[PDB]
Formats: sequence, C-alpha cells, structure tokens
Amino acid sequence: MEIRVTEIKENKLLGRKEIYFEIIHEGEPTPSRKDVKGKLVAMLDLNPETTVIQYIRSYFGSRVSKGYAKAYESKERMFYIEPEYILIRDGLI
Repeated sequence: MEIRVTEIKENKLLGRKEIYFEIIHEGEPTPSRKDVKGKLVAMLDLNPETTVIQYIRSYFGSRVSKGYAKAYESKERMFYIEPEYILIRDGLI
C-alpha cells in the first residue's frame, strides 16, 4: 500500500493532531487497520502508543480508502477523550 497525507489539523483544545490521508491498495487486498496504522506511524514517525485510527472508509465510486488518525500529546489525554471501542479495535487497550 501507499499512503498520501492530505491534511494535518492541530487541535490545541483536545491536545491532538488530526491527520487525514488516502490509502492506495491496488493489486493487493484492502490493508488491515494495523497495517495502515503501522504505515502511517512510520511515515510521520508517530508514537503508536498515543495514535488512534478513527476510521478507514471505502466508497462506492472509489478504489482509494480515506483515513482519519489522531496523534495525542499523551496517553492520559487520549484515554480521557477517546471512546473505549476506538482504543480496543486500534489495539491501544
């Protein structure tokens, strides 16, 4: 797969960077959340312990998946804001 970061928003209130990206996965199966996270962590040199994938979405008209990740300033902050299901399926809990 190849990832293209399209926008990074700062959220000083919630202590996080909001990262919007595209996942190109032609001539391969749709990547797992874990693989996509691993790829994004590597590219932006993120702390995987304070990074969550909110979504990896696919669309009817499109071969390219759209992703939303958050990189938290701290794991305590992440835990305060993020719902439990997000932390579970992204391996944080």
